[PDB]
Amino acid sequence: HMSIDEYKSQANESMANAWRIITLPNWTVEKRGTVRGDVVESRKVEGFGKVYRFTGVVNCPARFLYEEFKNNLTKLPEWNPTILKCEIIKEIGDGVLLSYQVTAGGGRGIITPRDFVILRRTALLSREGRVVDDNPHGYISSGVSVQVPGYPPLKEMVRGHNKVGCWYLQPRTVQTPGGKIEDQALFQWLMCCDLKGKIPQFVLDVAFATVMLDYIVHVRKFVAEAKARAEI
Repeated sequence: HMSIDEYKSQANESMANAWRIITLPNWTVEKRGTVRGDVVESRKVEGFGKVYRFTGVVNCPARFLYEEFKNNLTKLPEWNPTILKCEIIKEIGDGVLLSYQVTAGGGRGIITPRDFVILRRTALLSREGRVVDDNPHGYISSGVSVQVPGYPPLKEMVRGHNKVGCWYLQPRTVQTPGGKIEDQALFQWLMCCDLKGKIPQFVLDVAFATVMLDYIVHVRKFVAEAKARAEI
């Protein structure tokens, strides 16, 4: 039964944790994607255990992806087949909200369908991770699992635990092979899921990398559709 100070405090702490972790040095390569520079990396973080990070380029402005992810969270099932449901429980100000989601199982059948109760904070950040009003170095949306009365674990579904995650977007402007000057986004996603298995870290690591690579396909299709329809 948390107060709004307590929710905001946890969201702020979670956002700072995800920003701190996503910008750590010295990651290990788990798996590379099809497209040059797409990668899933891991490392050990004290307090959290093994964290995964995706890094790839998305051919749209960082703002466009920020606004979609931030404002259009309930529409995630519409272009992402892995999200079966997305409901906003409560928006509590300063970019903080509570959400409910049901995720599909991984393509390996290692990660089963599960549901989530997530506390989020979306913000514009500076390069040293301070919240700014404009001219962002990067855009963040952090997630941590919490308990909300009215959203108990279902007997029919595993209640997943997000210990820390985020997606993080950094604007780029590139020169195409044609010589056009075009905005692109460096896209990073942090994942650190408290899985109830005794599954080898061996197999967890492949299953997690696969999920991460599988997601970026759907992000790119969403972007390419959006460019076909002249929206960017």
